[PDB]
Amino acid sequence: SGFRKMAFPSGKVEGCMVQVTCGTTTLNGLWLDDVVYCPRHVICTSEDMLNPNYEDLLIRKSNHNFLVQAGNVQLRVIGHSMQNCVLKLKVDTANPKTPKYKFVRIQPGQTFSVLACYNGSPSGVYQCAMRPNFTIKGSFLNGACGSVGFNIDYDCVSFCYMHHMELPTGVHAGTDLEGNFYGPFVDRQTAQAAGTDTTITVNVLAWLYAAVINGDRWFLNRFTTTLNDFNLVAMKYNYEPLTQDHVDILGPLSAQTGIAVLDMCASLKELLQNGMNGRTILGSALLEDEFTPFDVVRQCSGVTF
Amino acid sequence: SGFRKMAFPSGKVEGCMVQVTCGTTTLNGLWLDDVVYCPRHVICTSEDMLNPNYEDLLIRKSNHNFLVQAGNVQLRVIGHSMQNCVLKLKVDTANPKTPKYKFVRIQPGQTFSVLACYNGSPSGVYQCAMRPNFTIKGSFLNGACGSVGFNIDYDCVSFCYMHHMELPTGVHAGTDLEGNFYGPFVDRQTAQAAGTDTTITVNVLAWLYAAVINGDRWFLNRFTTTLNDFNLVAMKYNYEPLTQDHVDILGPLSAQTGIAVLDMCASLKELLQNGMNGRTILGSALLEDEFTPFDVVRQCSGVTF
Ligand SMILES: *C(=N)[C@H](C[C@@H]1CCNC1=O)NC(=O)[C@@H]1[C@@H]2[C@H](CN1C(=O)[C@@H](NC(=O)C(F)(F)F)C(C)(C)C)C2(C)C
Ligand SMILES: *C(=N)[C@H](C[C@@H]1CCNC1=O)NC(=O)[C@@H]1[C@@H]2[C@H](CN1C(=O)[C@@H](NC(=O)C(F)(F)F)C(C)(C)C)C2(C)C
Ligand SMILES: [Cl-]
Repeated sequence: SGFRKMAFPSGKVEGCMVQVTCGTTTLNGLWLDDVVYCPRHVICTSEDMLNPNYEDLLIRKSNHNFLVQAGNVQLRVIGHSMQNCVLKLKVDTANPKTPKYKFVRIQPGQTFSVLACYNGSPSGVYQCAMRPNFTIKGSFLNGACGSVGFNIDYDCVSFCYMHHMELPTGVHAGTDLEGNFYGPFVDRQTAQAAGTDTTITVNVLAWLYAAVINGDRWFLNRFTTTLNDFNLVAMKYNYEPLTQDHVDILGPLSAQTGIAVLDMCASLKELLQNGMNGRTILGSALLEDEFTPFDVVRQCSGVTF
Repeated sequence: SGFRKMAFPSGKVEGCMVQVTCGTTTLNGLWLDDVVYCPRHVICTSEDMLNPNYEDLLIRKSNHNFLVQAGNVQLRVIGHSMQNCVLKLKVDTANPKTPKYKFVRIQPGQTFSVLACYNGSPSGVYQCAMRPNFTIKGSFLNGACGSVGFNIDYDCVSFCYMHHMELPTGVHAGTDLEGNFYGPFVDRQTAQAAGTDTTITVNVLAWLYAAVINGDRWFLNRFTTTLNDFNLVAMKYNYEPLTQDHVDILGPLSAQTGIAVLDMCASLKELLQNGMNGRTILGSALLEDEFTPFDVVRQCSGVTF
């Protein structure tokens, strides 16, 4: 029993982290086979980053201008291209610790682990949701850029995030590993704000199922609702619409606990209308939306890698 | 910016995890050099665990009775002893992935990362506090026993916890790596409950400093208090006494923010007496006590391993 915010084990990703230095800018890179992927703004100075021309700054760099270090071993760059907002540095050495991997673009609502790195050295690991406004609620200092987010499925690491920047209110924005931003953000230092966020309804339901499984049951009411009736009340409290795909994805938790998704919807509608009256669920005084149905099943049925 | 529950990177510990099978019982072991450490109740059946005689059950085991697997490689046991509640199995192979390590017994109030493992395979990593009642608030299913808790200091893994059991209310109990229980718990299936818990005052203060650093400042009042006056109000809300050692440990955060520890004490006393009036701190509607002063500095100043 017990329910925790739980990251994937980071060992497979730790063996891929390197330091990339260009001019005086240092940040993190991801070394897979004979390629190092990092944020393209490594080729900028302070001045540059207000409104940089990246294609221009890159024309003017040799292979030798990029210093890539894995521990106190220097990798020799033998090639450099740009793909959207990501730099690819071909190196003379294939990373012998390359795991089985894929590059994935996740949807809003999906969780992943961040390995927070400084100078190519891992600082910590924590779990994050891609918010509907295409931000994450991370913990990143100066030098954290090139830190990656990932999922693990048995042996395969799916990389879905690379860290680029911090927005007002200390939320974070970044790219897939093909260098395309999540959301409408750009890699320059200008006025950018997140759209207002919404609550990921399917994740709150997944969390309510985790509470039931762990014996926290006080909020269960004796009522049902229609999907339509639920989605009208959800809308007022800035909750995402719940789709039929969402209902089908909650099937396993529903079948495990014997509570129909629309019965849990009735329970959530009451918590939204009446609040929690100073009571907690799984130790929390707020409804939690950063656990997916898959994360609840993992943790509550003990899936390993 | 941002403040997250953040685990240590688990790679160094992942390379030490093995599966231990004795009879039909399987659980996790920690393989360091040529020794595998696991919970001694691996030598029990269901029946045994109500009131087992461990010295007796062990007399009757050969080296060959212990099946130790690291992936799909079997390690040959060549020696077996018991140290308190932990089994030591000498094996024929030194673990080539053994990190620099120490065995440490932590004090109540201290945090660590748990690597939750099933069948010798890592499931997830999360951060935990040793509670004043000598429990942790973990997430452990059947087969999680032998899962370890650790801290990392640059290159050195300090192992401080091995998981043994779950107590009523789904809190967890275990040993140091010398096999001595934290708290008054025993490794048998009987009536055992945790003492009532208390709030780790020094950790709540560390967290309030993290809030200030992240720009969450609404709860700062214009008042000071005496240590004596603070500890009287703390006592009513089931908060630990704050000692002078606690004040000295908070010095760095105090000097960084320019708020005297006794000024933050005045701010916490007001939150305890008046509550939060429906406001949040670092996203939380409850005061958090599972970040140490060291954890706050790590995260807010970017320490790596
Ligand atoms: C890479 N190491 C940093 C990581 C940042 C620094 C503070 N915390 C983080 O997560 N990335 C940057 O410094 C990027 C970089 C230029 C500006 N920048 C920002 O994150 C800035 N943000 C913005 O300009 C805004 F508002 F658009 F989000 C900053 C003001 C420094 C927080 C580039 C190329 C985007
Ligand atoms: C080892 N894999 C398990 C881990 C447990 C199982 C459920 N979640 C966990 O964290 N350890 C045990 O099964 C230990 C084991 C016998 C009983 N046990 C317990 O944790 C039991 N607890 C207690 O008897 C009590 F109340 F004292 F805590 C159980 C009722 C199964 C939860 C031994 C040797 C202690
Ligand atoms: Cl909360």
